[PDB]
Order: sequence, then structure tokens, then C-alpha cells
Amino acid sequence: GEAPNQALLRILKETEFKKIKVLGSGAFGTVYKGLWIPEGEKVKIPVAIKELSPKANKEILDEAYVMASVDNPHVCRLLGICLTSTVQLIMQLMPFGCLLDYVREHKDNIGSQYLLNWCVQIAKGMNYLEDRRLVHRDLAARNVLVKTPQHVKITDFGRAKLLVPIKWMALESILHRIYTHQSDVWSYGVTVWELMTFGSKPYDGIPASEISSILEKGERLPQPPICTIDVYMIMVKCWMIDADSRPKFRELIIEFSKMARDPQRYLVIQGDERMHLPSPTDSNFYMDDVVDADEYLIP
Ligand SMILES: CO[C@H]1CCN(c2nccc(Nc3cc4c(cn3)nc([C@@H](C)O)n4[C@@H](C)C(F)(F)F)n2)C[C@H]1F
Repeated sequence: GEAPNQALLRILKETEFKKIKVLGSGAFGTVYKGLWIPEGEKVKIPVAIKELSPKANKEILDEAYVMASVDNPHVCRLLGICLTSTVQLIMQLMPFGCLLDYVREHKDNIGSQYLLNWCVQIAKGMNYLEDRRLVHRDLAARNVLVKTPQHVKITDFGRAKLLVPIKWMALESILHRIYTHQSDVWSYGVTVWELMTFGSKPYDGIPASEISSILEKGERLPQPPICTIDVYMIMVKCWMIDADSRPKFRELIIEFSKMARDPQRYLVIQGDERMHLPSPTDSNFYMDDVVDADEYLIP
């Protein structure tokens, strides 16, 4: 019926990696910036290490299962796990952090080209997850990470399933707990709104229990000031009541790619194209034998 999942789960020794500093901390545990120095390979790989009760152990292994099973340039994969007293997930270091914080902090240097290219990349990553029959269930700008300003990836498979974030959820999901690739499209629309408003909070000040009612009446997130009607119409289509009436991720790739070819026709930003963001062709952008996880293949 379903294809065998032949993904390899790499078990890493504690001695092969070192923690440098804390990147983030929450109820889940803590995420560290680190370096992975495998076997006798002559490589140093920058990594994010998530360090974690037997039920929270099952939750991290379920996320590890999904994360080890993906392989796409716009999705974050699991590099390996370490089985210590506490289970650790070894992931790629995304040095610019999450896209949500990035748009808030670099707003004055974010042009239309970057915003539209990020929409294309997220749609590509989501289309890949759809090809793998994976429903994300938690797509949001907080769960899109920045490898470089020109390269983003979807992460956080903590809610991902085969075949709660109320303000990012489709109406069928809030009311009936129905999740499909089309409910991920709704979240995609909310994520694009977060990018276009440079990280505004959706339905700010409105309690989560009031969202279902507000959506049923037909209220939607407002048109961001930089968006032309062309961009907003796309967002609005992601928020149709009929799931099948919403665009598909494959069509979202096409639509945002056409717009990314003439970005100033679709997003109106003051001082656009005179804006500068770090690129791997900059002084001290990037230390001996350091290799990015994307260039380090198999054991
Ligand atoms: C709740 O766990 C999440 C944590 C983020 N995850 C993730 N997936 C793949 C790569 C990756 N690397 C990654 C994550 C990073 C990072 C650099 N690289 N810098 C930050 C801070 C400064 O913003 N973070 C956040 C999201 C946090 F600290 F929370 F992790 N991080 C996916 C899940 F493990």
C-alpha cells in the first residue's frame, strides 16, 4: 500500500560533537550551537543540538523519525541522534535563526526580491512535504529557518503526520481537527502575511477562542501596506472555506516565481533595490575544515 521508508537513522557518539552556546530554550529543553567533528573525516560541521519522562522521549523520537525521513533543499533534515542520559537531535545550524525574527530585525534592508523568493522557497518545501504525503500542521514564520538571507528552510516536525496554533490553522482544523495539505496551504497564507507585515502578530489582541467565530463571519487578516492586490488575492485564496478551492503548493510556486521575476510590480517598498543583506560573497560572512551540512553526504 505505502512504500517502505528506507531512511537511515544515524546514531552519533557524544564525543564527536561539542556544544558552544545556547541558541534557544523552552519547555521542550534547550538548543545549542555546536560543531560535529565525525570519525577521522577532517571536517567540522556547524550544528544545532536539541537536548531534551518517557512520554517526552517518545515525542522527540516521533519528530526524529519524520525529520530523518525528509531530503529537500527547502526542508531541514535530521543529521543524527545521540543516545545519552538525555536524547539529543543533531540538526543543521541555520545561522540567521528563524525568519520571523529575521523580518522583524532586518526590516529596513528587506526588499521585494527577498520576500517573493522566500515565498517561492517555502512553497517548494511544502510541495516536497506534500509529495512525501506529510502534513506539517505547524507551518508559521517561526518554523521557517534562515541558512543564509537568500536560503530558507521549513522545520519543526513536532506536529507532522502522514496522509495548538489556532491563528495559523484552517477553519476545518479548529472546528473538526481535519488536517490535509490544503489546511497547510491556509497556514502558508498566514506565514506569507507574517513576512509581508515584517513579522506582525496575526489577529493581535484577539483571544484564540474568538478566532473560529471571526473566521466563520468572513473576517480575514488585513491587506499588508506593501502588498499589491495581486499578492493579497493569493493570501485570500489560501483562506477560502472550501479546502479544494485554495491554491495548491505547486501553483503557489508558479505564481510567486512569476512575481519574483518583476518584484517591484508586486510589492511596493520604500528604497527597494538599494537595500543590502549579507551574502557568501561578503567579508567575514562565514574555521579550518568547516563544511556545511548540505555538502557533507553519507558516512
Ligand atoms: C522546538 O525545537 C525546534 C528548534 C528549531 N529546529 C531546528 N531544525 C533544524 C535546524 C535548526 N537549527 C537552528 C535553530 C536555531 C538557530 C540556528 N539553527 N538559531 C536559533 C535562535 C537564535 O533563533 N534557533 C532556534 C529556532 C532554536 F534555538 F529554537 F532552535 N533548528 C526544529 C526543532 F528542533
